[PDB]
Amino acid sequence: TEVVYRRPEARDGTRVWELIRDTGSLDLNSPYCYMLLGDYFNDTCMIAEHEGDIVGFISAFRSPRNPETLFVWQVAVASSHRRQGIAKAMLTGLMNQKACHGVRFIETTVSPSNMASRRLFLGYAEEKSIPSTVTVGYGAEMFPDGTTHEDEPLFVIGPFFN
Amino acid sequence: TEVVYRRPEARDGTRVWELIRDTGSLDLNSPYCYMLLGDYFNDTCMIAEHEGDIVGFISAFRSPRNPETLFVWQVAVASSHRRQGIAKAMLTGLMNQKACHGVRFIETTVSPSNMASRRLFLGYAEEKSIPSTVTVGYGAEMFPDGTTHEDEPLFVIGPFFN
Ligand code: NA
Ligand code: NA
Repeated sequence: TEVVYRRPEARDGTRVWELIRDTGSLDLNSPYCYMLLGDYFNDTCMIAEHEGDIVGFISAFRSPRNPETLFVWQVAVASSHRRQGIAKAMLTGLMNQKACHGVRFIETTVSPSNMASRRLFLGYAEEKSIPSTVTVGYGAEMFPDGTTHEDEPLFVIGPFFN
Repeated sequence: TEVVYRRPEARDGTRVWELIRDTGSLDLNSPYCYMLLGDYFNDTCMIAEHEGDIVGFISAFRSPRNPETLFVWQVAVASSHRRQGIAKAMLTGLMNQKACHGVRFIETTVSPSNMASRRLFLGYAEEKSIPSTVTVGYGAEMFPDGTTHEDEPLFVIGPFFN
């Protein structure tokens, strides 16, 4: 049976946090963070559902200083649903949303070992004939001593319209 | 010597995360989250510094659906600097920022056991003669099973201008 796509709600916050946590690899925010996103940012976020389980999430916001830029924060797809095109469908759903009107750039950061995200963003640009630019973003050394976190290179997609 | 107040930067992200973590009580987001706030949201955030240490932080954003409302996310003051008026000075600094122009409401959520925040927001409204309204916000049951998190009642301050 099919995968369903919708805007999240504050009450999804806990299941979103579970998804992110079960991924193992991703930077995990507080459950409250996911509720706020469900509440205040849900016009520019996306959930994927299959047989009533959350199997995908994208969080994004429009940059407050430069609202023509959408920043994509997290992309998560459950293990059990890899390689079925879900990340690509979320991102495409998201850019179709009415709250993405007037956006001319996508901006995001992709960790070295996140190869799905690298593929998603480069492929999105390539399939739509939009420029993509990759530069130094945040360095590993900006992260706290206890952990060992990777670099977060910056990806800018565009200009385009909408 | 005095406490200094400024907008944060992406490179403060790690020290902000340390402050939040050392507080013990607060919902801790990922270091990356604090960097994004330093980067994309810093016009509506605030740092407090004393003898080059971070001793206070406020995070906020303008609601994307209702940009006349500022939502205040986290308020943190280091243990060692309680009861010296820092939270009040941050919040007052923040509302003076040029990116708070045209704001007519403050909205936030305060946990039951966070008595400093309760005092800050109720006192801010009372000192400025602005209405304050308190209602049910997020319930404890919306949080994940493993933890035991409290309610987050909603505080709305206003209308006012600016
Ligand atoms: Na354009
Ligand atoms: Na007003």
